[PDB]
Amino acid sequence: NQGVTSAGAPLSIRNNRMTMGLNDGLTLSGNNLAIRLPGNTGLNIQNGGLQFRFNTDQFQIVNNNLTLKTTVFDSINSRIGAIEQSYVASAVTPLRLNSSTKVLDMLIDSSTLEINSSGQLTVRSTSPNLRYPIADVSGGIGMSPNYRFRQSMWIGIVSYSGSGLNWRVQVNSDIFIVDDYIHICLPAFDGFSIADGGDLSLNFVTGLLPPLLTGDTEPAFHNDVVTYGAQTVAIGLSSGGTPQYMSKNLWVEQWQDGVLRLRVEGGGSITHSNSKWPAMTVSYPRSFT
Amino acid sequence: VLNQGVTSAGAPLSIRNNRMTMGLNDGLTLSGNNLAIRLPGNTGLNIQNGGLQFRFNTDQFQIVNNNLTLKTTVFDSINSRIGAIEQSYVASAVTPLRLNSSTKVLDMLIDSSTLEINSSGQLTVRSTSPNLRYPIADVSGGIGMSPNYRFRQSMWIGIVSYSGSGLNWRVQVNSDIFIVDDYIHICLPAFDGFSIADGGDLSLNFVTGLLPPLLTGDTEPAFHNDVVTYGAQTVAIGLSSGGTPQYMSKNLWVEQWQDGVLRLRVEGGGSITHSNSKWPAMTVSYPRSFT
Amino acid sequence: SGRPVLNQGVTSAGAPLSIRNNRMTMGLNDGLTLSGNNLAIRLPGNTGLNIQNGGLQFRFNTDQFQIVNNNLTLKTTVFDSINSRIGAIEQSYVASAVTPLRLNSSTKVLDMLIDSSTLEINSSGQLTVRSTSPNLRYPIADVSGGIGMSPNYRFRQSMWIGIVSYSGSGLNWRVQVNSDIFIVDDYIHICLPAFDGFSIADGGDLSLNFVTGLLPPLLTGDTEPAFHNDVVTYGAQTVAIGLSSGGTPQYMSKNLWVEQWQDGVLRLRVEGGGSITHSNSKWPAMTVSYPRSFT
Ligand SMILES: CC(=O)N[C@H]1[C@H]([C@H](O)[C@H](O)CO)O[C@@](OC[C@H]2O[C@@H](O[C@H]3[C@H](O)[C@@H](O)[C@H](O)O[C@@H]3CO)[C@H](O)[C@@H](O)[C@H]2O)(C(=O)O)C[C@@H]1O
Ligand SMILES: CC(=O)N[C@H]1[C@H]([C@H](O)[C@H](O)CO)O[C@@](OC[C@H]2O[C@@H](O[C@H]3[C@H](O)[C@@H](O)[C@H](O)O[C@@H]3CO)[C@H](O)[C@@H](O)[C@H]2O)(C(=O)O)C[C@@H]1O
Ligand SMILES: CC(=O)N[C@H]1[C@H]([C@H](O)[C@H](O)CO)O[C@@](O)(C(=O)O)C[C@@H]1O
Repeated sequence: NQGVTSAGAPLSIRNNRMTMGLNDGLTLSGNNLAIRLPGNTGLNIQNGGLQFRFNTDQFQIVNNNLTLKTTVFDSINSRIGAIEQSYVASAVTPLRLNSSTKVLDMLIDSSTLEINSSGQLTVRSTSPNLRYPIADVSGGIGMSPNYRFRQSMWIGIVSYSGSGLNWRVQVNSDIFIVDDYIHICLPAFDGFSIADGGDLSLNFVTGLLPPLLTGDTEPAFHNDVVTYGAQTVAIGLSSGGTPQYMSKNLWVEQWQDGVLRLRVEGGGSITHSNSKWPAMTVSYPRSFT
Repeated sequence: VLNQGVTSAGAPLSIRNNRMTMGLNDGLTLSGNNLAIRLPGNTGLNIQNGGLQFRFNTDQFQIVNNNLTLKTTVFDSINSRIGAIEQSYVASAVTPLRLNSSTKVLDMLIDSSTLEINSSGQLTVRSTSPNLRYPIADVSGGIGMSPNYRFRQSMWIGIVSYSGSGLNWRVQVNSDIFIVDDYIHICLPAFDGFSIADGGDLSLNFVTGLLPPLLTGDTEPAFHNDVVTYGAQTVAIGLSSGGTPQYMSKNLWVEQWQDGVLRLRVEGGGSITHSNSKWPAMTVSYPRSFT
Repeated sequence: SGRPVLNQGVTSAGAPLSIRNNRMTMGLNDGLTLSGNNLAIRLPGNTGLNIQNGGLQFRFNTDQFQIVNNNLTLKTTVFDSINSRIGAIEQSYVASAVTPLRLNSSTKVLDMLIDSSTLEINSSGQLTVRSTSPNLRYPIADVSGGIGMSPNYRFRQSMWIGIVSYSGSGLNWRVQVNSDIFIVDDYIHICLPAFDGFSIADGGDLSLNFVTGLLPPLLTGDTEPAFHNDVVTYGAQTVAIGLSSGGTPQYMSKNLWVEQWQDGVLRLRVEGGGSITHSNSKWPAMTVSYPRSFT
């Protein structure tokens, strides 16, 4: 009576002695009841009770809720802003970016453009299209030396004919071709009687020195009839005595089938049986393709 | 003799009618006969390993000095994905390249006058034509020498006039004209004229009579209006009083061109009295003015 | 029971229970406390722990955290604003380039490699072809922007002032002449004026000494024929020469041609045409032409 004879859990009595039942998590510390916190799991008895512990840089409490400090992601939100601000996502032709290989390259026309051995871009050097007499003269565009000067020779027959007089003669003659003119340089020669008027004929069908050809003696006026290069020449006329020199008019009259005709006329005449012709050069513009 | 023992108690203990009971707030509860800590729900707390513990995802968190902390591996992915981009990526383009740091679009600046993007999208040079100057010209597809420069033919139908020591007279003639490279050639026919002086000038009047497309200017010499002694040659002219002509060797040359009139000098070589002259054919040549 | 004192009620307790002066009390460490008259858990401050929903619970931001198998775990929606921004760059981005394109992995700059002898960057920042002057060999040349024919090849005038010499069978003598020289295309023209000389023979040589007398920009070598020093019969023509001994001249026709050029002396042949005795010659003006050598 007035004593204590029974007790409600977690108190219990045995033989006048009271003890207390504890689950895990409650324990004895010195003489006192305490919360038991095995290990280090962020819980601790500190500042007068039970508290939770968290790295101060990574976490914080807001209205007593565990929260993440925003300064956690700063290094990430920066390293990505440092890109979104400027980077290449697409490329326009001639550029092409393979979104998968992360590889960019360029579309060049191989015909016009190429890459240096030094990895540079440069224009394909193309040989220019040239028509004779324009040609590659030692590296550059120039003038074919062959157009400017070509030397040959003619060994052939010169035929005179004028109102019923006829004779031939063999001559040896230099030929020069220079730009658009040809020059036949006839030596002096002897022949027979000439008429007041007549034709002198150079037969190029035979006798030109290779690689020259009969067609190479065709005038630019082809086979028209002309009075081209009209000049005055002097011819010794005689009957075996001292020749008398007669002035005569000579010109290029017409070219036909590789035979060039020169007219020889004017000056009045004289009975004679032999003629002493001088050297005469004959020039005319030459045919081309 | 007696001992009644415990007769009173302090909180959280109390005693009523011989029975002692213990008061509990929230968070403290009876498990069986044992006092226990109450953990409602699943908030991360738990009774384990002998007592109260906190439970955390062991890949995302760890305990350092008994403080909750993020594992660095939690970020490992992020740091390598970003690093794999950092080490090599395009941030800026320099001309002719251009980066639009907004639309993330890269292209290229070109000069369309010389360069173009072809049909298939490649980069071709603009196939053009070389700047040529007459007499150089496009000869059927290539850079060549213009045919009109190499040979052009025309005609002159007009008056040659003679003048010398009071003698004056005119003759109508027609002549082929050949222009070849930088020279002109006028091909005069033999003709009949009148008395001549020892010295005198024969004049060709190109002011009219040239046949299209030739014009008077086309007969100007490269030495223009200068006085010269060009192409000096020897010509034989027949002098007569109506009888058999005597042929005098005279000296002829191109003297001067003036306002579309070409003047030739005819001089030297002796003289007789006469009233009629017989001129041979003469071809007159000189270098041509060019623009 | 012969036990002096018979205990009734509770006469002893164990820790954390204690009796003092017949009262019983319970010792409490930090973390356990009284609220009203009840045993209670003390949670100083705000560390995320709280008594609520009937007992002890932990509190976390419901956006950033969640519980799984009763474990604190990171929500996914907290990393999603990052895995997207990144996934959005991983798709389309340049990691490397091929020439003429070149990327500096350090400066993160993309440039273009160009050969500057063929390509330029105009004043607009455009890639354009450098207008290159092509290889031209005289007489082909730059004629006001175009590929044309050099005016100096088409025509040049100058002058020779020097000595003409006659030689033939003991006969010999010289004269000073002033002559024009015209160079047209591949020909040279020497326009000799009329001069007076002395005794000529049936055949002989007229020599023009070009070693001096040429007016700049001309040089002795510019008078070398295309056929160099060959002996030729070039441009043979007929000239009339007045011969006399004081009184009335007789005009003799002779044959002249260019025969040979050698060491700056052009030699003309003069022969043919019959002969008379005489001490004076009147030469006409005579023009002389031949193809000119070239480089
Ligand atoms: C988070 C933490 O520190 N957890 C420890 C825990 C708690 O402090 C108590 O459980 C709360 O009542 O104690 C543990 O050790 C119990 C023994 O501690 C011994 O000394 C310890 C002391 O408890 C620690 O706080 C201190 O940091 O280190 C000391 C080392 O001497 C006492 O001497 C002994 O009587 C016991 O009470 C436990 O298991 O409960 C260990 C936890 O790490
Ligand atoms: C994290 C967790 O399990 N939380 C539960 C919670 C805790 O286990 C206790 O608070 C620890 O003391 O208990 C809850 O259930 C209350 C009843 O539990 C009964 O014992 C259970 C116990 O819940 C389990 O944890 C244990 O493993 O099994 C025991 C046997 O059933 C008690 O016997 C009863 O008196 C109550 O305490 C609670 O709501 O508090 C359930 C929580 O989810
Ligand atoms: C997280 C939280 O709410 N903690 C509070 C607790 C609880 O109210 C009781 O301890 C539960 O019984 O304790 C205080 O009274 C205290 O010691 O100052 C206030 C403190 O802020």
